[PDB]
Amino acid sequence: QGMEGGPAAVHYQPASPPRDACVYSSCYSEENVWKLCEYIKNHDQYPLEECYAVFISNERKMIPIWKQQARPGDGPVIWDYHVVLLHVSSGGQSFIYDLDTVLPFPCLFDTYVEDAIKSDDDIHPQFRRKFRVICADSYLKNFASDRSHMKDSSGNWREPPPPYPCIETGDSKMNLNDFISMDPKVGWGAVYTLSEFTHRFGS
Ligand SMILES: [Mg+2]
Repeated sequence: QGMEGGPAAVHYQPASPPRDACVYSSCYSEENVWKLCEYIKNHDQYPLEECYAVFISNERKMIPIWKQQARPGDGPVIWDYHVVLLHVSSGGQSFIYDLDTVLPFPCLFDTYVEDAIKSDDDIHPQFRRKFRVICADSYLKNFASDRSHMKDSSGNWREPPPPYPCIETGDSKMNLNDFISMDPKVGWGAVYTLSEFTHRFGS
């Protein structure tokens, strides 16, 4: 028996609506997270400065993620990329908001990294996960997607689009690949290995 030695995380209140009430389209996690950022900005509970959009991917665009709703069970979904929201609460504890996880929404950072990401030590190195972390304000200011990656060569939708017009800015109509890329020479934010990501946001 031993004491943990503060309790702020025990009473943490979610920054999102309940999972069921969030804006959500399958296979558009970049936009689902953008909409979570917009919700937080427009409400009076938390500052966006405490929040980050997190792109997960790698050079070959094949990342395993466990505890995903698309594949109930103990196996992974292999995504090209996946996007989650990270909130660094004022007490210091980080929380992950993944609308596609079977884990709690939100989920303590350590449990998400241990159960959804898992160690990369026994994974063949080219499948290892990298993390592009963009402050939520910068994400809202700079992200743009014309959804052209979700249409085949005939213009047919690979998955049904979200029910609102494409997110664009004055600078761009499409820069999604600059967020999926894990090359630091591209895009916004910071690119981290798994160990760097856990060092920065873990407890
Ligand atoms: Mg202990």
